[PDB]
Amino acid sequence: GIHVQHIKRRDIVLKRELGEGAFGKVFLAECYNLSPTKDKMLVAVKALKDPTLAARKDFQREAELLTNLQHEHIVKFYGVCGDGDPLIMVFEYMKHGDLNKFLRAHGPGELGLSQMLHIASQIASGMVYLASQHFVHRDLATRNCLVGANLLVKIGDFGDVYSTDYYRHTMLPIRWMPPESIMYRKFTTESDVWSFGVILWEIFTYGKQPWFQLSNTEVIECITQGRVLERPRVCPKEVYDVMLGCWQREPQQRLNIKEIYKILHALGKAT
Ligand SMILES: N#Cc1ccc(-c2cnc3ccc(NCc4ccccc4)nn23)cc1
Ligand SMILES: [Cl-]
Repeated sequence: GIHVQHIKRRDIVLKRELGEGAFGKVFLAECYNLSPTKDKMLVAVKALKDPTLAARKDFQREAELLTNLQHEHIVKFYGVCGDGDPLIMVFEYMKHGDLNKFLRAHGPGELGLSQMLHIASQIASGMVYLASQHFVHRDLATRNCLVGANLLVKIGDFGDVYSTDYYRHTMLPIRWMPPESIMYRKFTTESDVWSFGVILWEIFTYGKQPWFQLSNTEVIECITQGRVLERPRVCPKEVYDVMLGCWQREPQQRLNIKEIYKILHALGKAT
């Protein structure tokens, strides 16, 4: 089966808490004997706090998954740490934090069109990769993207901080979900494409919450009714057309992520 890379606990030097959740705890840390270059490098370390029996089993399958789910625009997974007490995963560190915060902090030094396209294109690139791996994310949103140096952007999936972005039972990011996911919890590459359209809207509104005006009930009604977010002020019409292509009511009518990437990448290269 899949051999997950193991990192010695003693090679991890914890530096600072980045965050906490009901389930996880994330640290910034230095890791020795990892880099091919440097002596030590920065990493992000997630330690599970007193996990269930299923949680343990879940952790191991996720580690095996992440071992090969590897791409320039997917947050880098390095391996698991220690020997289970507790369960620790080690990821690269992305020094500019989550994209939603980043967006809101550069909104009315501002992001120009070329920067917003570069951001969007990188995310679509990661999604092209995910689709090639039959991987359905289910919670694509800028809060789950991270930003590194030079506006490098990568997709993760993080376990609180954005509770408002989920609806009560497990939490669903309804504002990012298409009608068939809300109704049937049918998640596919096509519902991720729908989510990406909303990511585009987030980027071009500097990280505003979709349907901020509406209640969760009203959002369900809204999406089901086939209503869509309006074009953001600084969103070029072709980019909005891409958004609408993501928001086709019938999943098989949606643009595929390869088409979306091809368009956004060209536009970003041209501007
Ligand atoms: N599993 C996992 C995993 C978690 C974080 C990272 C990571 C890597 N660099 C940064 C920088 C900033 C950063 N804030 C987002 C965040 C902070 C606290 C808790 C949850 C999310 N998370 N983060 C990588 C993998
Ligand atoms: Cl330590």
